[PDB]
Amino acid sequence: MGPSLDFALSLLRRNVRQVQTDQGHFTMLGVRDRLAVLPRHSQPGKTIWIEHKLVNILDAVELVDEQGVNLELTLITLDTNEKFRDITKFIPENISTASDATLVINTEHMPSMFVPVGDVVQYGFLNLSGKPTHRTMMYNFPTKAGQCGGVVTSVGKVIGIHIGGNGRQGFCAGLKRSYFA
Ligand SMILES: */C(=C/C(=O)OCC)[C@H](C[C@@H]1CCNC1=O)NC(=O)[C@H](Cc1ccccc1)NC(C)=O
Repeated sequence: MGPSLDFALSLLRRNVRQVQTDQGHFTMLGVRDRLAVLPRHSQPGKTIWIEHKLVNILDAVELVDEQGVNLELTLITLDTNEKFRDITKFIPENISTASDATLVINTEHMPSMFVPVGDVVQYGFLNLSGKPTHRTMMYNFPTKAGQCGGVVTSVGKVIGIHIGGNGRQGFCAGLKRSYFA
């Protein structure tokens, strides 16, 4: 097997989890230790269902920028025996665009699902459900309900979390390493 599939499959096995909140099914990325990230609108409460188990959330932090604006990312600290494989070195120091990217989804409804969203480009401000969110990126792929939380990836780098869409173009919250320091 080749390198790009190896990485995505490995990411799946060790870092990308099937979850459900009161808002339904999402894909969750475990970044390191007990720290994972979910899209903000998933609204994790005190517990979250992670694959086969309800897990207690010790702390949740919804990220905003310096101009108070939403970023559509919640950092969660889990009460779990598991440390996540630390993949913060695969996350760029600053939000980065990419080419021939792949969106990696993992929910009970869409398990181990690979979506070739193609080139990923800067995008900026986005309106999702009359909520405005900064630091955003775009792929011209018609993304779908249930794909939120899905992991935007290319060339062994981890660059975004799917948050939103319109029938023609899908959009992610860009990742940067400082969020997980
Ligand atoms: C992912 C969440 C989901 O399945 O929720 C069920 C409603 C979707 C995926 C996107 C949108 C539709 N097609 C796609 O590929 N995202 C959203 O529903 C997203 C939710 C949201 C709310 C508030 C702030 C940011 C994002 N909203 C939109 C309009 O996409």
